[PDB]
Amino acid sequence: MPEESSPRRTPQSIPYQDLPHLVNADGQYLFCRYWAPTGTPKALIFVSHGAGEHSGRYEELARMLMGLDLLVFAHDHVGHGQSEGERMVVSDFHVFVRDVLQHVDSMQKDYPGLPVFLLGHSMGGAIAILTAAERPGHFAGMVLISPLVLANPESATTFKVLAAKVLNSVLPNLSSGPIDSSVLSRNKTEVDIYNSDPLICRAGLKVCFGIQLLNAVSRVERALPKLTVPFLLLQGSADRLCDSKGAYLLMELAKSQDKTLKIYEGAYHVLHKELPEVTNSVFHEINMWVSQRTA
Ligand SMILES: O=C1CO[C@@H]2CCN(C(=O)N3CCC(Cc4ccc(C(F)(F)F)cc4)CC3)C[C@H]2N1
Ligand code: NA
Ligand code: NA
Repeated sequence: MPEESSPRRTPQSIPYQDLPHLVNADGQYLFCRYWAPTGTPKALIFVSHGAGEHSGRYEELARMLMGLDLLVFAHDHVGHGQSEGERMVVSDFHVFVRDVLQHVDSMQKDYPGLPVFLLGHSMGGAIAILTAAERPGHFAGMVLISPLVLANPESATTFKVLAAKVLNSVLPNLSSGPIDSSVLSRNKTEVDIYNSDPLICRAGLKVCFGIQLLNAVSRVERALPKLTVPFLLLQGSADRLCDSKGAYLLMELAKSQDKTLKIYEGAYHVLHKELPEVTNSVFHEINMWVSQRTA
């Protein structure tokens, strides 16, 4: 008699049968998270995390959103957190978009007739933009926290040179240096928390992944005249990872009739984990913006 093979486990050795999950189009398990209110939800909202991190870092934001009667849902992108895949590797950037759409489609089957919002930070913001641009008119709104629209000019040069070296030769292990944690936030405790989380990948960015981030930036630029979804864009003026010029470009080139930008003077990249004055404002602004569009 044939027997079933050992249960599929996360990269941290936890069986997926003991966790909320989804199998993507490539047969890879994605770890999922849900924060549902006690009553009938007013709307659904997918949270899209950034490069190297994972969905567990959105606990406080998600609880605030759930407190507004929204059903919040997320998954760790392939190659991240508790999902399967080689760490920080993606065959094509569109895999992330495809997987967000599968999860949104699955949730809309269980909760039909509800409006659906997107919330994305950094690389997750580029994913949210590309997701909304692929389905014009489908999403009720998008909340972008320091989205990857334009990379820091020095880093864009570094990866364009590295991409040209691997495009011309075979160098599978080539990587840049790691993301300097000190530029993430002026809140030193949040920098320390980022440096202590075992689910965060703090290795140098592989050049193949850098190529997909260059693809994301190029695709976001081409998508902006197709973008009509309502959005709230939050950006720090001293962001060394996602250049603030990208936020101004998004405000200018998107076709959206409902677009708002809030600049946080002197703030770094991770606005929802910045100094308390900034973080409290970020939570308040997202609460007001989503409340106004779910009433
Ligand atoms: O809470 C956190 C923890 O710290 C995280 C660092 C990486 N973040 C990102 O998603 N990125 C995206 C990639 C950026 C670096 C980069 C590299 C290459 C390119 C390009 F030139 F190749 F396109 C673009 C940006 C840094 C910010 C998300 C951040 N959020
Ligand atoms: Na399949
Ligand atoms: Na419903």
